[PDB]
Amino acid sequence: MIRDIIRMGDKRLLRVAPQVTNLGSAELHALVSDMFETMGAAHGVGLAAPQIAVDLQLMVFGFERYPEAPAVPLTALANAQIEPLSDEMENGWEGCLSIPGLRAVIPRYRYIRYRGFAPDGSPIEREAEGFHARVVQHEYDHLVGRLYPSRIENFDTFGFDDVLSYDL
Amino acid sequence: MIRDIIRMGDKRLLRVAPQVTNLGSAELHALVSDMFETMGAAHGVGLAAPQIAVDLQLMVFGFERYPEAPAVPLTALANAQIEPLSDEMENGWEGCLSIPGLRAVIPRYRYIRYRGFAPDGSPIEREAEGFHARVVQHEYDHLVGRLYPSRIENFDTFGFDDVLSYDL
Ligand SMILES: O=C(O)c1cc2sccc2[nH]1
Ligand SMILES: O=C(O)c1cc2sccc2[nH]1
Ligand code: NA
Ligand code: NA
Repeated sequence: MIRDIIRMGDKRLLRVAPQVTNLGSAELHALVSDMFETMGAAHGVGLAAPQIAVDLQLMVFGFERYPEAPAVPLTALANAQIEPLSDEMENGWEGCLSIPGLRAVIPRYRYIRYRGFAPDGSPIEREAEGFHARVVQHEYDHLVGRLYPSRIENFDTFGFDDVLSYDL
Repeated sequence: MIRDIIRMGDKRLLRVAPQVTNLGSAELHALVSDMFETMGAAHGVGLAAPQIAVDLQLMVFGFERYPEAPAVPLTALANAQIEPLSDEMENGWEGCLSIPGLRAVIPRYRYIRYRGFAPDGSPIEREAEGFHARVVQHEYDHLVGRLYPSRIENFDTFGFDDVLSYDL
């Protein structure tokens, strides 16, 4: 079932989400399923549960839009926790299904570890770098009430997608 | 003649505009006329020349949309210069025809003087306060390559117009 993606300005994107406590359940598998399918219909590369107004520490991401980017595995991750593996920052283009039509260059950690659980309950623990890492940090921000504009350093790079010609 | 309003991301909104040097001319009266009419068709309260891709220190503003706001006189102002008359800041909702659908709360000086010229060449010099002042500061920012997002302090207040329920 495709869910409506709520848009920036909705207070429900600004909340700190509680943990998932129904790992391995049918209610969670169905919700995850709705997320992949919502993500897929909107052509997303990641989608966090608060963007479909579900107050939970859950995100889906991955794909084989962002045309220059390498493959990221299709992943559903509950209770994500993130640690930087280096202090190196890297600038890159982000957009967001809750902020349609726009994008900006955003600094993120180049190198992270993230941990949490698959919907079935098995542990997930990975080192990620570059675009993979950026996606996870971006979706993690939603789980703590944060959107990408408040991370923009260079406002010359923020603009509509069809108009932007800033050269990174 | 209504002109296309160019959208955030166009590099032409990011330039420092040179002065108008054709005060009292027919070329300027016609351009001003195009601005009022462009402003009017888009339901603006102010429009700066760089938003129709004209690289000049010129803006029009005023009206008898922003439904709670008091009347501001219809004004065409060339070579605007602005001085704060007090250090008092005041927060208020802004939007922008180059950033359609969005708005944010933005701090501005409560009390300003602005000077420059009418299109006919006569001097204009006024003290302005509140909404009047905010409009002029906002349009002045365009003339130096600046848009309102880079002035947002509280990102919880930035969002789409039809969705926002932040209570100022
Ligand atoms: O969640 C999203 O919509 C999103 C995350 C990232 S990272 C680069 C683009 C992009 N879009
Ligand atoms: O130039 C504009 O579109 C504009 C200036 C201001 S001040 C409050 C709204 C608003 N809109
Ligand atoms: Na918040
Ligand atoms: Na600029």
